[PDB]
Amino acid sequence: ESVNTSFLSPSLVTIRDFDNGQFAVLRIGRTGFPADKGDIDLCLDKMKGVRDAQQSIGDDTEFGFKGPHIRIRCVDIDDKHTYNAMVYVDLIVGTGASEVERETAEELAKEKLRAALQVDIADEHSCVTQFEMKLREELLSSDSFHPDKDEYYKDFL
Amino acid sequence: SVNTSFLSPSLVTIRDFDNGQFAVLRIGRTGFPADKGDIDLCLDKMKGVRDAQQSIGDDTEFGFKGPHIRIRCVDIDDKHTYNAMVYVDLIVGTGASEVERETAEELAKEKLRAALQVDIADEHSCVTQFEMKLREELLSSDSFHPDKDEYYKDFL
Amino acid sequence: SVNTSFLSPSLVTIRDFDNGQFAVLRIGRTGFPADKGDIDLCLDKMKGVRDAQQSIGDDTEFGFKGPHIRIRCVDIDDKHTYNAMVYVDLIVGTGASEVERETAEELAKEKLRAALQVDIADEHSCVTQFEMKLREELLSSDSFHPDKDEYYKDFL
Repeated sequence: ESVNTSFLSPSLVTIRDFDNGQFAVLRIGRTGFPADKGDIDLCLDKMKGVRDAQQSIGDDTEFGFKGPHIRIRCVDIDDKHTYNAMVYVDLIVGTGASEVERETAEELAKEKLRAALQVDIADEHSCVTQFEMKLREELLSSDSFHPDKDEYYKDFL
Repeated sequence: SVNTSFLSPSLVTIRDFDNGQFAVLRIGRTGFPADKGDIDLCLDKMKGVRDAQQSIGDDTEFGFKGPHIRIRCVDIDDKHTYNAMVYVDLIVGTGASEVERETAEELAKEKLRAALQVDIADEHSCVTQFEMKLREELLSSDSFHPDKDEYYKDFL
Repeated sequence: SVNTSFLSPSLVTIRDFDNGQFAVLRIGRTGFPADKGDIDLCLDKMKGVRDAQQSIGDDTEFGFKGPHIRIRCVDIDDKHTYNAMVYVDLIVGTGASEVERETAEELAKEKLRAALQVDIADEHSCVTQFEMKLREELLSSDSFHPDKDEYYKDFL
């Protein structure tokens, strides 16, 4: 199966997309209500928005890719009064990036994400989306590096 | 329609999307790994609980005054024989007299005994009992859902 | 026939119903997310273990006196090259002589070296090692199961 979904509890779901090489945590944080098919589909759409934002910034498949990487971590849904989501993403730049190259990657990425995630508007799920972007630096050529290392999800599990 | 996950050999989460239910399957006494039969059993007890519910009243209709009968956990004892303890919540609105509460419990207990086939060997040769926890909630609140995660704390 | 769940990106439970097995897959050294190849690798090591089991004796035979060889965990190291550590349990009848244990232990170790392709690159280009834990249980006790949940505590 291309996507493997698991309930750790009614309101905490792991979603591993093999085909696209992504991993996200789904949380129904505010209400603690059980995740439904709609919530998971919403999460899949935001996972797609992030990999599409990544594709706009540069192809992360090419060998020697110099970054940045934009990676989804968690979609936290607030379904108490209205339908809202907070998407947590990591921006990963190379340890060898200069002050300006970082400020540049950060602004470009935020622009792409505001568009792809439909920030501050209601989307095709009638969900209004916001995001938070954590910044990381890593030696991108290191054998120790993977854009979705398990460590990067500790906040959410 | 149904998503099943093994948190450990003996602890399984079962999310039924179609019927909007969630149950924890636990093989409590022995700690033996859950097999397809145990999952089938859990699914059939989930069906029994929602059947009991519909017998008390449709929980789909807006305005539904309650009460809610919700499955939480199916604990299987497969040591010598095949037994199951089904943990359910009976959820009553906070605006309900004590006469109404006990009256709703009794009506609940009676529907569960029939639907879960309590004290008899069922289609899976399983002998079933249940334990029912009483909760009161403002059914109309935006912060209420019959299967809120907090209701599962004791089984996860 | 197989149920796979991600507890985290690098920790997967795998329940094989048809062959009655359970294993924890972890990408220990790197913490990298498990991919389809890693899971397929785990399934191959699970198969190696049950083939080793059939070598030592049909565990599906009634009154099966033992021993049991059971997979617990496959820990993948994919940092520089592709390697796997397979954690297994050897379970002997609690009433066996020192020499009968010794014989069981060396026969399982040999069948496993072969079945898990120890020290050589396998069909997934992975180089495997294993680690064996010794157990004894009353194999006829109703409280006994080769894959009891207690046996995976080190890994979950």
